[PDB]
Amino acid sequence: SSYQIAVLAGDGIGPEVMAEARKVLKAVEARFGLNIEYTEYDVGGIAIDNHGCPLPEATLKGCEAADAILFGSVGGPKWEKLPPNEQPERGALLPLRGHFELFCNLRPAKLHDGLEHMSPLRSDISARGFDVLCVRELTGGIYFGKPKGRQGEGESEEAFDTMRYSRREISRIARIAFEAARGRRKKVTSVDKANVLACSVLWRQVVEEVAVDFPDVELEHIYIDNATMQLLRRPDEFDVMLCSNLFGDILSDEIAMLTGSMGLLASASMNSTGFGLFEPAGGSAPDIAGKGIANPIAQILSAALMLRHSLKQEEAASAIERAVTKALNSGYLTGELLSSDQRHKAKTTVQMGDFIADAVKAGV
Amino acid sequence: SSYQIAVLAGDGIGPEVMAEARKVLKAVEARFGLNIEYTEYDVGGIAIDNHGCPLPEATLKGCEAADAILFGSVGGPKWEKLPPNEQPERGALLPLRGHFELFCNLRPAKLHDGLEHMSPLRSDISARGFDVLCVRELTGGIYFGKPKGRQGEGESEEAFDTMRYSRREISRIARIAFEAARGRRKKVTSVDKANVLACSVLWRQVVEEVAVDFPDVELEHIYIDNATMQLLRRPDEFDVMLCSNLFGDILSDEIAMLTGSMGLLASASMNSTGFGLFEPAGGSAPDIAGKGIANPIAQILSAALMLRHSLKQEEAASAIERAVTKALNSGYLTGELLSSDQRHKAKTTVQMGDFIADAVKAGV
Ligand SMILES: CC(C)[C@H](C(=O)O)[C@@H](O)C(=O)O
Ligand SMILES: CC(C)[C@H](C(=O)O)[C@@H](O)C(=O)O
Ligand SMILES: [Mg+2]
Ligand SMILES: [Mg+2]
Repeated sequence: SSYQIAVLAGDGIGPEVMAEARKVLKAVEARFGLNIEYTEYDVGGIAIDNHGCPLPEATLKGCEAADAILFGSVGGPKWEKLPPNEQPERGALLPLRGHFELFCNLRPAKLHDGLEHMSPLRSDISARGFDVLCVRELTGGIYFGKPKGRQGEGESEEAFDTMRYSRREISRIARIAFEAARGRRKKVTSVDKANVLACSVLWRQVVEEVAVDFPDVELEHIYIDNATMQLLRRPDEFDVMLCSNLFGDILSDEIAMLTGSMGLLASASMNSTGFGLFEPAGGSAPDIAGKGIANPIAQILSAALMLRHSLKQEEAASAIERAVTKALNSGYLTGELLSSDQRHKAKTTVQMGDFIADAVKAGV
Repeated sequence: SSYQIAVLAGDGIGPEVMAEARKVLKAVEARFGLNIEYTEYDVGGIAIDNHGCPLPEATLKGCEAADAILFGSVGGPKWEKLPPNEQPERGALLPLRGHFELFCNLRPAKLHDGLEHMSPLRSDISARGFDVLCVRELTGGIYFGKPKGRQGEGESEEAFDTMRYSRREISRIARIAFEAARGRRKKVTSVDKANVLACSVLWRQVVEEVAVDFPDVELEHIYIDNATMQLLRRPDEFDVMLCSNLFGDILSDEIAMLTGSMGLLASASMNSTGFGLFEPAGGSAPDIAGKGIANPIAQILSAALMLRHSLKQEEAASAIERAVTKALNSGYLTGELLSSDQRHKAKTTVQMGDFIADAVKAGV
């Protein structure tokens, strides 16, 4: 029957881009006869202002009652001076990921046709193009390991975090990465620091174990330091990157920046039962909120991922995805996607969402 | 009296580039009337072949008897299939750094005049140039924290590593970074993951404490994921990056790759008494060993750093550095520094070292 979405738009540009994603979703809902109901909940900075913490109990409960979380972006200068355990980004995201066992983080990143010049890559390298999916383990590793904290005082005061992974944790995220590569260019690059870390040694070992179920998929391993170098020089040679929590954090950001168009990039954080959290790869960008300049595509595509992965509405997802393609090849680009020559052709946040929603309605 | 250097050339191109560094050192020794004696010791792959382990007791002892270690590069496909605790790179480097308390790792990286086109950066970004020194803590953090290892079996088997830092450890590496920035463009960017890690929270706090002694130096903090993005887009805006062990590992490699000329990059790993290990930033590059194509500059400049930091021979260090500059502006470039148009002008490893040594002798 009726799917239920918890909408957690957050701070900065979160609400202005979410409006567009909802618009585009309305068009898909009409097209494909989907019954989806949405409820908005405060999260992040806005929840601190309205409820005193970044993840109110009522927001968490709302997410428990939902089929998926359509998440915008959290954080801003207003809350930057809070203590770490009170700050809105970590305080929204990590407890959500932990509470819903969102172990799989998917961050697809491609260099889009006609947007090479925005890539910080040398032109010959951007011309080759790339499509790299980062598959990052999201509920384990050093993010959530214990013990975590500090002891002592003065010069001998120490703080500590424990990177821990079990075989089961590694194998479930590896399987996602292999399955994904099977649908793509059949290569998994597993990123670790096996020359230094015991966690990484187990990582590498278990990824090799999972590989036996995927004779069709090429496995290679790379150190995270070396990986930062290779993505810069030859990102065309990667297909799926499979990473631990901290290493995928790092690499997914690098890869996103290499596109030159982070406003296009969405992500999915999924548990094993199909519930997930779908959010743009980029931040709350408070510098631009309320001006109608923010690119809503990453939010719109977060809604497409939501449809695909949580709602099992692949047609609807793909329709959104095609409508975004159509915008990008029909002169509907926000200002950050354009060179200075061309920046006067910039579309506003509402123009973009209107275009995209209209493309969905028109049968793209 | 006579300085004593332990020379640990290692594997792959290590020995062919070390020969040049020794050549250039001989010229400096003659110029500045330095009395330096050197003894070669096996390390890495060659030590596994000759002694059964990557860091023989006699090599470690040789290093104990020395004023500094002039280190080449370790590792190669021959040893790649060994267990992690037997492999030559980690097995040479980490016990050296730990045994000599080499807490400070310095990796200067600049985009050289006339070599912008080799940078994987977009041309307008490479044209702006950059000079970024990574100051990385080298003896602490997750590299050496305990507990480290694994427990259990089967799906519930777990491995673990503990990221730990005390105030004392953070403050000593922070001081290096501030002192270095005071000599440069007066900015320290401290890189952490304070939104997630307790270790990072202490990092950030203590770096802010150290800052009070440096009113002249601008401090800013950045998350390691965000840092990977910003170095790509605007590396001209960084001066000194100050990083924990794992975060500096990652970032220093990224920054080195952004130069496009890793064969030029040297590094210094120093304890608080002035003993250190000086090594190129790039690996053993077995693909090219024995062919006389390897760029010896990074090794030559490792010898310059050795002179400066361990031997207190600043004039000699700078002479080497000027002789390398002279090579690079006098058409003495190895093939990897040249575009395909120009690659037939490539100099061999010996030609480069002969040039550089001759420039030192000639009074550059
Ligand atoms: C905000 C922070 C806790 C988070 C993370 O580290 O996972 C963010 O960088 C991310 O990539 O979603
Ligand atoms: C070989 C490895 C243990 C080492 C490190 O991780 O420190 C290397 O990557 C480095 O940058 O010197
Ligand atoms: Mg991140
Ligand atoms: Mg490294």
